Amino acid sequence: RSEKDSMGAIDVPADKLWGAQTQRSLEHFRISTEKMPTSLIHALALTKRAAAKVNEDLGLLSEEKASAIRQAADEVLAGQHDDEFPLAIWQTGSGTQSNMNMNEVLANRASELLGGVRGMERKVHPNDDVNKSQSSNDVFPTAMHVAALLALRKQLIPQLKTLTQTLNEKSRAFADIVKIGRTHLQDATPLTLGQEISGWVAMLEHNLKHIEYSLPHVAELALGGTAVGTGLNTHPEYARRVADELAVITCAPFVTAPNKFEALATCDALVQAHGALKGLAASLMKIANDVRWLASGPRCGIGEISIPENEPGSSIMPGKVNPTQCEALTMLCCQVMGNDVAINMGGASGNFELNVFRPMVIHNFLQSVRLLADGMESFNKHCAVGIEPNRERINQLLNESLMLVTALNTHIGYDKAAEIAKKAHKEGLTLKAAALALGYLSEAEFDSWVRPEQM
Amino acid sequence: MNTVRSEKDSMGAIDVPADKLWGAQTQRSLEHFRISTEKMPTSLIHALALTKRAAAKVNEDLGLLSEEKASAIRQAADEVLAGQHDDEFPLAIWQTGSGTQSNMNMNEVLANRASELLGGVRGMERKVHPNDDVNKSQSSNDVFPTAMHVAALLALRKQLIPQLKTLTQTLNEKSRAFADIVKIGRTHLQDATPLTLGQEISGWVAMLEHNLKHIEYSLPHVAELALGGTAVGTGLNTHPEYARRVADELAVITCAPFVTAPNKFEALATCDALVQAHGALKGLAASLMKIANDVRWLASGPRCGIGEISIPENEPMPGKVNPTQCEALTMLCCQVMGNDVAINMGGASGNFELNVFRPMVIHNFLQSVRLLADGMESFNKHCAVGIEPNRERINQLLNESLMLVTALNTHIGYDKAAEIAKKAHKEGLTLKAAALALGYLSEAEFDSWVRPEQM
Amino acid sequence: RSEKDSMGAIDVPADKLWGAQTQRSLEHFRISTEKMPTSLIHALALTKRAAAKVNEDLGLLSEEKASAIRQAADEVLAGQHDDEFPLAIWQTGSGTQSNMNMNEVLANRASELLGGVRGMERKVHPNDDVNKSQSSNDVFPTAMHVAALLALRKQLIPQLKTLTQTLNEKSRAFADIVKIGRTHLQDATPLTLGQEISGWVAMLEHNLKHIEYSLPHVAELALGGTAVGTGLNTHPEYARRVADELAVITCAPFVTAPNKFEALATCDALVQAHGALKGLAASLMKIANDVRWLASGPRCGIGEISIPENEPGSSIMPGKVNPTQCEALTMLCCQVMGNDVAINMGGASGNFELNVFRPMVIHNFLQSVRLLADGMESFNKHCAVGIEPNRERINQLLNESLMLVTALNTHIGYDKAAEIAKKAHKEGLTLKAAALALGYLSEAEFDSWVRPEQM
Amino acid sequence: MNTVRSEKDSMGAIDVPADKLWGAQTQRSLEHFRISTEKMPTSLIHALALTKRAAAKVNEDLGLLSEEKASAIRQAADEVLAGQHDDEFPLAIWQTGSGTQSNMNMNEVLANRASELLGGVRGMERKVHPNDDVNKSQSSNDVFPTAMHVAALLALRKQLIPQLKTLTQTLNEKSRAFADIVKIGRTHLQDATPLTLGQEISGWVAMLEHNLKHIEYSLPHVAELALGGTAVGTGLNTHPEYARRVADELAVITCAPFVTAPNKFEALATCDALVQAHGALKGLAASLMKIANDVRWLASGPRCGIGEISIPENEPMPGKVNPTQCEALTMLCCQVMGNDVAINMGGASGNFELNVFRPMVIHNFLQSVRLLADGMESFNKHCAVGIEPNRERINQLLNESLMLVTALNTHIGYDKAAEIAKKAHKEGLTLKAAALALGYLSEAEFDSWVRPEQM
Ligand SMILES: O=C(O)c1cc(C(=O)O)c(C(=O)O)cc1C(=O)O
Ligand SMILES: O=C(O)c1cc(C(=O)O)c(C(=O)O)cc1C(=O)O
Ligand SMILES: O=C(O)c1cc(C(=O)O)c(C(=O)O)cc1C(=O)O
Ligand SMILES: O=C(O)c1cc(C(=O)O)c(C(=O)O)cc1C(=O)O
Repeated sequence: RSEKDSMGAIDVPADKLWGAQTQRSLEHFRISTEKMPTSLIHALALTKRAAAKVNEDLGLLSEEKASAIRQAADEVLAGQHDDEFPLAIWQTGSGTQSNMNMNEVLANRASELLGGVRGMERKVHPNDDVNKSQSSNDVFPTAMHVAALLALRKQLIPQLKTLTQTLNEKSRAFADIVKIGRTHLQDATPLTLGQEISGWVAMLEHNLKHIEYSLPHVAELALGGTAVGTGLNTHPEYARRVADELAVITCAPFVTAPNKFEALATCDALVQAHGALKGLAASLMKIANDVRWLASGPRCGIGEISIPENEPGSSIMPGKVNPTQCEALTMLCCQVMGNDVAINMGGASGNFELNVFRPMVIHNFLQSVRLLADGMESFNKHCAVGIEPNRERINQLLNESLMLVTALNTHIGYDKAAEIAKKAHKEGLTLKAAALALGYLSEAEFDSWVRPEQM
Repeated sequence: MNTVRSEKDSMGAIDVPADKLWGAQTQRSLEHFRISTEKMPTSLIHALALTKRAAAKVNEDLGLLSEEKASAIRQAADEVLAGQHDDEFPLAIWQTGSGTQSNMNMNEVLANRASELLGGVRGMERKVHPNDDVNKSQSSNDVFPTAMHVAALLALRKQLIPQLKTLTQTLNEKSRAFADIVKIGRTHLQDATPLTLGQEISGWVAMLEHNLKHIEYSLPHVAELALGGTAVGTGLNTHPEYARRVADELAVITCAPFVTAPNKFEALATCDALVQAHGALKGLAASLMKIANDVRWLASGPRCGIGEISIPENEPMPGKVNPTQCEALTMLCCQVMGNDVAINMGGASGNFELNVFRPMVIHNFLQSVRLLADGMESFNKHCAVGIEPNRERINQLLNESLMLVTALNTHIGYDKAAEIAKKAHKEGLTLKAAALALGYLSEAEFDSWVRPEQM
Repeated sequence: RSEKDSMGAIDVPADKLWGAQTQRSLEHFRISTEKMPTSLIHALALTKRAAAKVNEDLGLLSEEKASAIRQAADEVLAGQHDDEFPLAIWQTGSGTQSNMNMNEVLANRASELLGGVRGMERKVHPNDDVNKSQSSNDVFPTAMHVAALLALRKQLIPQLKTLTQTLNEKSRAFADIVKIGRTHLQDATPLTLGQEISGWVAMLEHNLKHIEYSLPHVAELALGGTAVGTGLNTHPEYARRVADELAVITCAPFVTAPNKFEALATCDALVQAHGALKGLAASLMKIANDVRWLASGPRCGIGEISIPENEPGSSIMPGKVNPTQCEALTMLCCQVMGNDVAINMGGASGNFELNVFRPMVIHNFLQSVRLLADGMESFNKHCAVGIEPNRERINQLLNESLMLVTALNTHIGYDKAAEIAKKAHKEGLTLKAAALALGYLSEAEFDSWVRPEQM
Repeated sequence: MNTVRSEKDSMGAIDVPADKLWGAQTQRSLEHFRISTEKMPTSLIHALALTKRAAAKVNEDLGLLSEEKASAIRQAADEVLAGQHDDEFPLAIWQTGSGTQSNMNMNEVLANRASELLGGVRGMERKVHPNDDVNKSQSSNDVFPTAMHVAALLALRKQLIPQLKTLTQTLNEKSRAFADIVKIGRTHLQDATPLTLGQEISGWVAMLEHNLKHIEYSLPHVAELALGGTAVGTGLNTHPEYARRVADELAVITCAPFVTAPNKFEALATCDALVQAHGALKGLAASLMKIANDVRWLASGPRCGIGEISIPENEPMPGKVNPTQCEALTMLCCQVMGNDVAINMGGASGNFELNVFRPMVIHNFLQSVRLLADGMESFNKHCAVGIEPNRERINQLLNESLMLVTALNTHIGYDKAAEIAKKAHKEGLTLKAAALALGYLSEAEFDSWVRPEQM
């Protein structure tokens, strides 16, 4: 088919709904393989849908066109036009290409929906109709916040709660299992496995509130700011109304940004929101490491806990259960850390009225959310729910450490108690064996004094 | 002073300069960790002293310390706080990851000094003891983390925040003052639709206001103190009311809302509160970077740049005024960005019951606070308060741009307006010149029609 | 179809060539959307091909099977089986899943090629045949280096040279155009546009040698190290031979790693090689920024150069040419910076005999190469080749700056010359206008003294 | 000293402490940039002095400076180098991005001191002048970059490299010593096939050897000096032989292969050489992090960890030996990682003819060199030289593992061997116990067949 724009005409694949501007970009921005993610495409479609409704309400668009555009939008949301967005993330910094991609796809489809044809003889026009009362400048940032807030609310937060609930049950289930504490990787005083796990729980609980604190700023929308933030060429009620419409159809508390200049010139809300995410990544990294070290073995590591074997193993090598879910989680955590740096440089690089590092910022942000959400779900289902204590190993280690000598101090002078600890350590004996051989006490009184369950 | 004093510890005797208040352990660390030049920050030292001062008071209250010994330790700490012993802490940041060595440094200095205060002498025949008295009811494991938060919270509340509010106020005043000044907008570095200088500056204001909220949201997690958790978090070897009492004392003497950490395992095993708080700081750094850049580009020139504004020339090519304050600010913003990565790595590396990357983490965190607070204070007083518009240059730019043709649309139609824009662009003429050459309107009409103030 | 392994049987989609282990992973590692990139799949196929050949040579594999496997491998290289590798990057840290994915696909296809069927009744066995004399431990790292070295040699380096050649021609073409230099964004002494561009050229030339210095370490292969690096269960000549085979079929100087322990336990070669890449990213970022700032305008920026308008523009807004290729390049540069951090954390996180952060490291590495290579190509073709000087603007600015007063010093006292500079600056006049009004000289002698083309 | 001295510059007169050698400009910077506590590194100060010393000699050689004045400046610099004026440089790192203020600091100190050396007095009636004499034939723009490379190259060659070679030698000796000690391998933290301790350590050796080469490859770019490029790189206002001559002088007095930069525009506009050199350093940091971690995990215990090796206990829970040197090393490795990001951001931010992020960049670079050099020196002398194997623990681990069953295959077949492994694993028995319980072999046969030394 032959589609055209100001620069003239250009042939586009007949079976496609996109136009000339999308085709040119497809030839000018052939960089790597990353394209806009589905969540962003949906957010962009939702933004066009709400814009169509409000424009209709203000009498700027005919009902016939308004409804057709919204219908084409719903088809995108339904997953009917995934193959219609071939543009790379590495395009113009404002995301203008992707805005045009949606305008053309929506206009062409909306034409067909009105008994028309796709292309040059279309009834609905991409710029004049679909992009009415908008600008690439304020539409893309809006799409970014819609996608981000929805991903955080719908995917990340629920998965975070679920994982916490599981670990919380585990904490309670193992509340009485006393184990040897470790600081600097060295044997220290005892604590219960339940207490150790409760530490992971509190970490996740704290992260949740931190992530929630970032939502309000992300809920602010640029729509209405127009080209530079002044709102020139828009109805005074447009910005507030469109924010309302979007809130209504997504069930999220979106609001119009109090300052459009800040909304257009920066990616601050995302730079901040992502800070909470890298915070979550550091916490998960620690939890994952504890799990895999505690399950290390089966014979030459710590082996205090056991996790489910998900992958098939060698017949001649029973016991080697690699903590794959832990390896997948730690890897994605490193990724979030890196994504943060990319976002920071982009967020700090805005100039004057517009920050033009947007596609890259949203690409990294959405990926982090995806990684963290799916990562917690997988870790939860394929590992966390199955954490079980190797009670024997736990006790063996507890009764093998010299750390329990403390209980004896209250019943025998610091030096005498420490005296048996020196012998046990030196001779390679256990505290009891050394205590009995040194004749400092009897088995009966020893056992009654060294009460690990009493801290 | 060449004269030494023989001090001793569990490992034996070692020589310490006679004129110094530290002991055996501090001397060993000093000789074992000769790494680089970074030592503990003055703020951290003072926080450690405040912690010991509070621990003493409460130990006295619980009758664990003799009133005389307690008051002595308390008085010695106050001298540290008054800046009388800044030279008594020579340990490098690069020491044991728990900060144990610096805890001992404070214990030894406080003991040797309290001894003298009790009519005693410093050294191995001191009246007050480092471990038995000064470190009573505490652990290196829970003391350092506590000092970290005390220092962090106070620096944020007393240094960072006040400076942020001040810069914000200044920019807000500038915003109101230049509200009527219309200038050319710039998107993608290209000329764009007009906006007032006041509106552009209001964007910086909103950025700073948003940053304040984010910083405020990170405070309650930092206010949580680990004191009471002892070695592994269980609180073994501590009076049940200690944690709460010591946290209350701290709150009282600092006037900061400190509270004991609900979960001590999370407090000892991680630096999560700081990883998250620093996330807000790197956010402020990204915003500051953008503001500083806008300021220097807008003041670039004097003849071959943008030159829309003028900034105070603070140092000794006639009109060549380098934006030095802007250069210091952008440089420190990059530092905060790198500091975030160092903090993230340390935060994600906790193992079991204790995170041993603490000195490095607090070192980077407190540096970022100093950099941001002082940077904003400097930028504000040496640049921000004196920003002035170059009204003539601004107006010259507006009248030379092709972006004002939009005002002609309603009078002569879009087609003729676009023709004028094209002519002016192709022939290197101003909009008025092109309009007149074509004869589409009179100069009087142009002057009455194109009013940039109605953008 | 029903495929099975040690854990039992599992149904796999009939029209697919993968087996049970791939199907289980597909259900256990449902994280995000990133899969192994084509270049890595090819490298893995090439590794299996070379392994099959050598195994045949050493008499470990029958000619019938050896040749069939190599044939199945060539089909993968031919792009016939892209849809056969559905595994996510976020899998087991050693890349075992992906190794099994290739073994199963290759075994199944190799069976069909031998008149057999795919599945349980296959003639060629994934583990026993395709993975003969190998381990997931030494195969994945080998695939990583093959993919990395080939991407650097075949894609990155050629694009780097091409871009340099173009800029080099430009430097030469503009060798005589004198322009105003800028330091701190302020007007400074003059230099030619050719000189400024030659700076970009030297930057690229230096980067090339830096990238070349990293190749030798990347050329070292782990194959032969087997499970822990000892080479247990392998023929002594295996490692060297397979390295040779791989060198032969790829035409790259691959060699067997001198130390297999270093090869297995770390990702050091990549951490180092990537360091050169982030170095290249910082250089490109600077070059891209200079281009877009120099082309800023058309009327209110610098506008010293003009670049090609690739995207269609508004009829009523001629002149607004957004530097899109520059925006795409700067965005991907920020990405490489972030990718480096992720790679660093992964490369630093190895434990004992094996680094298990591999899939994430190679994912980031290959993406950086792709971004940089395609980024330079696009920047070159759609921008660099079209850089043209706006000679008029350049001269206007040159004859408008006060910087030329220096030429007068040699003909008139420092103070007198500076005297006219003060007037020009203060009155807003040009150096000549001020010089003539101040009566310090005549137009003739002025023009003969102020020779900008003589530096 | 309360007494002041009146010094003056183009901006006027200002009071300087009478007891100090600096001047008016240094005093203004001191009062305008009160930011944080970081000042120029001693190494950088000395490099700046070396640069001025060389500039003087060559200026004398070209008859641009009077022999008397030249020798005086030269003698004053030597005092700085001898450490006699460390207190004369109070300027913060956070100053003008070109490092102009610190250049002036050295000019003023050198002038005031050279004056006295000529029988003159310091102050506004000095015999030697800061700008006219000490800064002769130079520019702040080309002097600071030069000082940066002098400092960088010397620190790498005299501090970093020697320490690296020393640690490598030590580890190599340990490798040869423990060559016969067979231990259990670990992949994914799980027990794996055996390897000798010497082989595991040889991996650390090869890592360090590879790092040395990478570091060496980055040196020639750092050896390139910008001196001669002047303000914008053209070399305007300089004797044609200056650049080469001054570079030769520097080379002679330092014995380092310094050479003038072939392209001065690349030298002034970027910090590329340092961005690249630091890339090799972050690589060494990742390797060191892995080695330090291996060491601390391998020494973990004494009863509930791995405990395969023992390290020197350097400071004053009997056998509880914290791996403090390991903790300092890992902490500083995270610092180098963050420093790389700060350096990258500054390196990527050059604008036109000059990069004004220099102080921050050199600050981070020299800190990384200090950290790595001192860290390796400390780790080597306080840990590495004393690493000893716990032969009994090692052997206990081997005999308790299921990984040795492989040796039975050739004698009793794979099926029976796997059965023994399964039995032992399910019932918590050693391989010998399971083998004997089944009656598949005699204890004598087990002892003769399973020889871990033949792994
Ligand atoms: O990226 C573009 O080319 C662009 C697109 C639009 C739009 O979609 O309408 C607008 C606008 O009219 O607001 C402005 C710009 C711009 O350059 O700033
Ligand atoms: O670094 C130390 O050596 C240390 C010191 C103390 C202390 O404060 O005395 C304690 C404690 O009893 O809480 C714990 C440790 C430890 O190693 O975990
Ligand atoms: O990841 C695995 O499950 C794995 C796979 C293989 C293999 O492909 O053969 C081997 C090997 O025999 O070398 C070892 C391991 C391991 O755990 O280290
Ligand atoms: O920072 C400065 O003020 C400065 C100082 C000098 C100098 O060394 O005197 C020069 C020079 O002539 O090379 C350039 C500059 C500049 O602003 O670009």
